[PDB]
Amino acid sequence: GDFVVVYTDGCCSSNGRRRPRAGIGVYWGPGHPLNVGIRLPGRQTNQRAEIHAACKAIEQAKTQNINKLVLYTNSMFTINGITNWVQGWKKNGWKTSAGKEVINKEDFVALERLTQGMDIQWMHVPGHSGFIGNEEADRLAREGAKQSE
RNA sequence: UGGCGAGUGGGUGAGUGAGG
RNA sequence: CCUCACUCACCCACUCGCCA
Repeated sequence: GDFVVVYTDGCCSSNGRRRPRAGIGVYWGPGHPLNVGIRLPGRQTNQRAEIHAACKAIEQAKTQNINKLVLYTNSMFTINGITNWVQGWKKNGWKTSAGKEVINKEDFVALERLTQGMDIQWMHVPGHSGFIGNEEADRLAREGAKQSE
C-alpha cells in the first residue's frame, strides 16, 4: 500500500583479484518493468556494488513518485553506513574510527543525497531464509556484472 | 605537530578463486 | 553444502614504524 518493497544486491566476481566485475540488481517483483541488472561504473568492488544497488532502487522510486520504500539488502555495511555512520562522517570530515579517509566517501555522499525526501525501512536480508526476492536481485546483479563497463 | 604504512585483539556484514 | 586460498571496508581498542 503506502510503502513499496524492493530487493537490491551488489555482486563482484573476482573481488580482490586482478579482473573484478561488479554488477547491481534491483528487483521490484515478477515481470516488473523496472527490474534491472546492470554493470557497476567505477572501481569494481563488492561494497560499492551493494551501495549502488540501493542507490539505483531509490533513484527508480523517485521516477515513479514513490517516497516510501522497504529496501532489502544483505549488506550491513550499506545499512549501517547510511543509517549510522554518514551522520558522524559529515560532522568529522569523513574519517573512520582508525583516523583514515572513508574510501567510498563519494558513494555514500551519493546515497545520502538520494535518501533525502524518502522514508526508507532499511531491511537486512537474513542469511539463508528463502526470500525469493533476494535470490531474484542476486541473479540480476550477476547478469549486470557480465555486461560491459 | 601534520601526513602516511604495516600489524594485533575484539566486532559487523558481505564479495570471491580453485576444487568436489 | 563441504574443503583449501583470499579481499571489501566499516566499528571500537591497541602496537610497532616511515615521512616532513
